[PDB]
Amino acid sequence: GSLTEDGLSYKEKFVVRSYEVGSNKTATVETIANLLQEVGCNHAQSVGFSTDGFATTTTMRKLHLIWVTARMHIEIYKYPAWGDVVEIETWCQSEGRIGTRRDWILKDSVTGEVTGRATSKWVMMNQDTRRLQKVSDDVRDEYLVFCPQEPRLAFPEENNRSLKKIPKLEDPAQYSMIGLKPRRADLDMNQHVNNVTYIGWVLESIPQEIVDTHELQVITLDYRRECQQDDVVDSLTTTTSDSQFLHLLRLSGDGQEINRGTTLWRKK
Amino acid sequence: GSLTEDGLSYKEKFVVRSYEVGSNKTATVETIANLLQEVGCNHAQSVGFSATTTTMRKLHLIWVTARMHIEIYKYPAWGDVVEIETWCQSEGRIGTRRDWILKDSVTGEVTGRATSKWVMMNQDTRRLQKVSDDVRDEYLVFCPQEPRLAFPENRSLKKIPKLEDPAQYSMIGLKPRRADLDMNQHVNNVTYIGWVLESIPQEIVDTHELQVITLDYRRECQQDDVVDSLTTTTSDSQFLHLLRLSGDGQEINRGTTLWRKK
Repeated sequence: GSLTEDGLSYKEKFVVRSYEVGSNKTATVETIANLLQEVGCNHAQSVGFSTDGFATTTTMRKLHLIWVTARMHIEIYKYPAWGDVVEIETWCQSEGRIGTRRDWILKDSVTGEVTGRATSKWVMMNQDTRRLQKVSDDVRDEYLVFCPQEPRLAFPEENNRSLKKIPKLEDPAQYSMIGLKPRRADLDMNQHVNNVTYIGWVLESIPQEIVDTHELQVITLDYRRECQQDDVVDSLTTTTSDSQFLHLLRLSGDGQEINRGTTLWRKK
Repeated sequence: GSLTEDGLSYKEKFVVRSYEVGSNKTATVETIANLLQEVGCNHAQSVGFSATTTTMRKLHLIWVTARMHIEIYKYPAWGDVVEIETWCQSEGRIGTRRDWILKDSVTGEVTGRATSKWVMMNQDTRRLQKVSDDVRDEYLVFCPQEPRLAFPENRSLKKIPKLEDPAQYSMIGLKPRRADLDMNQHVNNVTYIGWVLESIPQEIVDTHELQVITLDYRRECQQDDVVDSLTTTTSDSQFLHLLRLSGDGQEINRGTTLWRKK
């Protein structure tokens, strides 16, 4: 991968692997989200944040802070096939002093066709206390020069789906998958549950019939609180409709919300 | 990746990804196993497979893994390039074998090796059988016919005993999610590696590196099955492992691992 000509975004090509695809031999959305992470990380490295930390800045490393996803929104028009090459462009932008966004555009590497778009919002956590905080001025100042100054949005429209408020699912749920637990492969290098595991857990309570007949077009996921390695999660889904669903992940042990989201599916 | 000049082995380079590494920022053994299957798959495709010989398809036969054995000297770091060379060999009527050698791209030093044994299964009945002459003779043209052993000495062929109840350690009630399924909706062979390792104490994983894993595969975990992972220390630290389906206690894997203090 490499920085683009203006130095303010990063592009990388990925060849879709055999184990990264589902039953129609195209990348799963979990694969896509993992590639979003990888190209984001490689972006951070390209501008000088070394592999001694998980895309953290030098102030973060000093203060024992790590990055935490607050929201992920992914829209896929076409999933790349096994052995195909997808090119992903990514950039970071601050929303004043209030928000920190990373955006992505996915393209067919050969034809240049846009095949998907994504965006994300970020906060930080103290790695020791696990307490969340907003990105600080001292942190942002370490990468602001590497970011576009005029607005650059994967989803530019006012009131677009990416910014929509997600309601809380009300019991009873229509569908559930109970007792999901992380294994070691689900952990990132910081020993926190990786952000893509929550996407998988949300999708686990989608009925097989939908998965067999439909493709996921949109996922919007808020991240309220982390699942720790010894926690157990229930995934709850209700139809709100294309087919659309409302999602809630919560801890088995007390019912504490860890995520809420929505998904939009299109018949194959 | 590409075939080598003689057409009898295949090489591919991988850049180790952020989500592929553990707490020491080096590739996990499940990452290694994933890269092994990927380079395997690319090799098979490069020699014209889809993987079944025309004769296998006619007789509704598939290859299934009987054993995976992995030995790692050094796990590649985040962002490092690992080069993997793989080849296959016929083991006459018994089955076939796929071998791998892992190298540091930069130094050319061998950082690991692996070997897997494959047996023929009827896709309908799920019963194992021997390799027929026709299947053998079709396979051979893709393989070095002189033996080429990643493990020439060995631990890779050793018989593994069945763990006796009670187990020292356990992780109970493991279940696959969708990401664990392959394109045919069977559980991916690397998932079973993860499940074996889950019953190793966290204190061992935090302070030791896995040097060797040997894993026999007996029968599969289906999508709706539930697995218990059992471990007992047999010793460096060495462990004996058993995966069984908890609904009936049916064995699906047995294995051993060897760990060295960091």
